[PDB]
Order: sequence, then C-alpha cells, then structure tokens
Amino acid sequence: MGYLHRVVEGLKANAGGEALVSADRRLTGAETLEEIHRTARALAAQGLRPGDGVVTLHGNGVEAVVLRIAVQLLGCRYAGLRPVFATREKANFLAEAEAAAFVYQPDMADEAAELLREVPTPRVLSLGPAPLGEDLVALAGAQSAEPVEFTADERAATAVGFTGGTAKGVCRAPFDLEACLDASLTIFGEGPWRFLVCIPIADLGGEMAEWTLAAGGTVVLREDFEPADILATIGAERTTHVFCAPGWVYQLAEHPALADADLSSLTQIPYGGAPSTPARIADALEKLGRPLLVHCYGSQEGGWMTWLSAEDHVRADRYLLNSVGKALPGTEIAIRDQDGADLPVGTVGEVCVRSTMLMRGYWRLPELTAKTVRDGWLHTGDLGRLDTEGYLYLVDRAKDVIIVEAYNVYSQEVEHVLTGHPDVRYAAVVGVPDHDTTEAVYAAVVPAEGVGEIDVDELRALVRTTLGPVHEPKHLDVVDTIPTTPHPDKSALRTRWRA
Ligand SMILES: Nc1ncnc2c1ncn2[C@@H]1O[C@H](CO)[C@@H](O)[C@H]1O
Repeated sequence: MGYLHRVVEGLKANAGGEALVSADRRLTGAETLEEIHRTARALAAQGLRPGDGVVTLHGNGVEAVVLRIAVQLLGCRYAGLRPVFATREKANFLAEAEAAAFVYQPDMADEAAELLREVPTPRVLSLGPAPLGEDLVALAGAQSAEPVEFTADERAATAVGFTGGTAKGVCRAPFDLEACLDASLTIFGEGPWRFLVCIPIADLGGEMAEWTLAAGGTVVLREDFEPADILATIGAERTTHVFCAPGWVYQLAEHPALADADLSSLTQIPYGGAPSTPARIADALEKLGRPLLVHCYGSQEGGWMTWLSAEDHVRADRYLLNSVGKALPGTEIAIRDQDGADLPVGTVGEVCVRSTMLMRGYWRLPELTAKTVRDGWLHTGDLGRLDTEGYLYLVDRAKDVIIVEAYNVYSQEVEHVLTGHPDVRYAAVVGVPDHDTTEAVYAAVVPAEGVGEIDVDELRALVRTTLGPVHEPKHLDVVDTIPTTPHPDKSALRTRWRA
C-alpha cells in the first residue's frame, strides 16, 4: 500500500481509540494524525524537502513519535540519536548526516548546544520552548491539520538507525519498512496491539511504534526498562505486548512484585536482540505460568530473520530453547562457508538471508555495504546451523569463535552447555592466549541461587561429553557477575584474565 499509507490507515482505523500513551500525554488515533499532519506542514514551511536529513535528539515522548512519522511523511530522512550515545559519538553521527535540520528535546538543550557548536546545522528546532532555534510544537500548533499525502519514492531512505554492524547508520526506505511491518504481524499476531515500547524511539522503538499504529493499535511509551514500572504498566495500561531484551525477561519473572502484578492482558512477551540463556528462559516460562515468550532474531540490516513461536517454546516432543526459530514468510536462509558456498542442512556456517526487509544500505559506507550484502544476500556475521524442521541455532558471532590448535570452539554453544547445568545461572566463554594451542577456552560462570562451590571438573566433563574435548574450558573462573555492553562484554573478560 505504501508504508506511510499503512501507518495513516491504522491511525484512521483507531481514530476514536487511544494511539499514543505516555506517563505525560494520551492521544487518540485522530489526535495523533492531526499532530502528524501539522508537524509535517511546519517542517515543510521550514524549507525541508524530500531527501533532506533531519537529525533528532529526544527520549520516548509522544512528541517524539509524532516527529518521527512527520519527518518521513514528507519523504525526509529521519536520523535519530539515542540519548544514551556519548556526546562525541553523537557529534560524529551528526557530522556524517548531511543534516538540513536538527530537532531536539528542550530538556536536552545543553548537549544540543555542544553538538551544534561542533556541527553547525540549519533549521534548529525544539520540541517545545527552549534556548536554541525555534519551537516546532508552537509552529505545528499554528498550522492546518489538512492531510499531507506521501508522494516521495517508496524506495528512497526515510530513516537511519545508528548501531548496525558486526558505528554505522542503517538506511531504511518505506519499501523495506512495510515488509518489516508485514513480518511483525506474523510474529506479534494481528493488530490491534497495546504495545509497551520501552526501547528508544530514535531507532527500533520508533519502528515498533510505527507498526503498532499501522495495525490500528496503541503505543504505550516508557523511557527505559525498569521491572517494577513495567509490571505495573502491563496491568494499568492493559498491554498485550512488551518487547524485551532477554535479561529483561528474567528480571520480570524473578521480581518480587510479580505475584501482585496483573499480566492477564498479555498475549506475548517477544524478546531478543542479545543471546538468550535457555535455562533462564525455561525458568521464566514456569514463573510466568503460560506460553507468553516469543523469540525474535533480527537486525537493523536484515529486519526480522527468524522467530520461535510461544507454542514452540513448550512443544511436547522437542526442546528448542537454544533456537531462534524458523524463517519469516518470504525470508530465505543460506548457511555458508568462509568461501561463500552453501552448506547442507545440519552444518555450521555463516547465516546469510535474503528478503524484502533488507536495509537500503549503510549511510555513506558503500564499501562496507558491498562487503555486507553480496548478490542480494545479507552476511550477518553470525554462525549457526539449521535442522530438518527449519529451526535455526546460533552457535557464535564469527568474531567470537575460539580456535584451539586448528579446531573451532563456538563460544555460545559451550555457554549453553554450562548454563544448562543446574549449578550455573549465567556463563560467558571467551578465548585467551595459549602458548601451546594459540588460543585456550576461558569460561566465567555465575553460580545459581542455593549453589555453593561449583565442581569445575564436573562442568569440564559435561562439555567434553556433549561437544567434545577441545570445547572444554581449560580456564574456568567462578565469578559474581558477567560484565555487559552499553551483549556480554567479552573483550572485558579477555582483558581481566591477563591480570
Ligand atoms: N534473538 C537473538 N538471539 C541471539 N542473538 C541475537 C538475537 N537477535 C539479535 N541477535 C544478535 O544481535 C545482532 C543484531 O544486531 C544479530 O545479528 C545477532 O548476533
């Protein structure tokens, strides 16, 4: 239909229902559409035309979703900066963006000043009253809400998400965005949803909000994940979905307030983005008490690639918690060797994917794009193996593989064996220098609750008799905690091992 057409049709289908809900503001579908139309006119009145870059700096307010959609309705290129990014990383993105405008949240004017000092930008605009540039919400306030039709090229990029790559802005056009929408309906089920987005509107949260609106639903916004707030919100706002990082799942399931929370409105807790720990997902199932969990494997480059359904989490005759599920309709998966050759089902190699959800490409990085997408196939930089039912099992990121005297030890697979043991809650496996074998296998393991001394020889034996001898951790370190990224922090583990 056209992506922005899909979004607007959803909002019209929900004209009298709630569409954008935060702690501070609640808009109906019709109200949301009006704000979009008038914000779009305000932006066009500032001189913005199709293909103009619009860089933003905001949190997850209603104003932010409105802005994101309005920018794209014009056919401009939305480039959202995450607040969490370092100021210097922000400047770099801003410099690279060829920005025709910079739109910032008033709250954040200090940092906006730093950035614009580094990278002077025309059309500085604020989401409300603020020191720098003009007040976009004021300007939108005073335009007509007469509809603005999308007339730009469905194929030209309207959004740039920062944090692809295995820095990197990932360009997305309406075409690939609509395909992502269609896939989300397969994963999340038919709309309307009441979808708790606590992920940045700057990128993935913003996409999920778009899809929610497009399928006729309500976006329930939070700035970030805090388990007590989320448990309360699910009940108070009657959410059908909340998209989680795997660790968030475990925090919900283990929280003391879970008993008192009302989860009855949930249809799903879709999760992914980082490797799950199967045994911890198994505990979460039990604690939640019904098949809510849906495992989602995707990337900014690839869109949605596979999903494991809620019912496949509890399939009677299989155990699939170490799988990321099966291909989305329309998605082809090939598992390839180092030379690019397709491997028979069952073999480990690089996960490569072809679908209409593929990104347009990396913003201004043509060499890397041609390296990453070859003959229409995304090379994910993940390693894995399919089975005869079509389930995909990720065994490593290519960069994490540990080479022990010419043998390949897949760190995530070893981790799953360790965490599978009842004594082990969490594990991280990394390679360290070895005089004899070049690399040796190092594992850090966090004991489970009610576990005393880990039997390290038991753990080595389990790995040995599941994967084979070379997969065994030579070095096995009991730790209190596994360091994290802003994924588990494998470089940090590698470093702390020397000392
Ligand atoms: N559900 C998931 N399970 C494991 N790793 C994932 C999942 N979703 C995303 N990833 C990882 O993060 C990357 C996305 O930027 C993937 O290519 C993959 O390595």
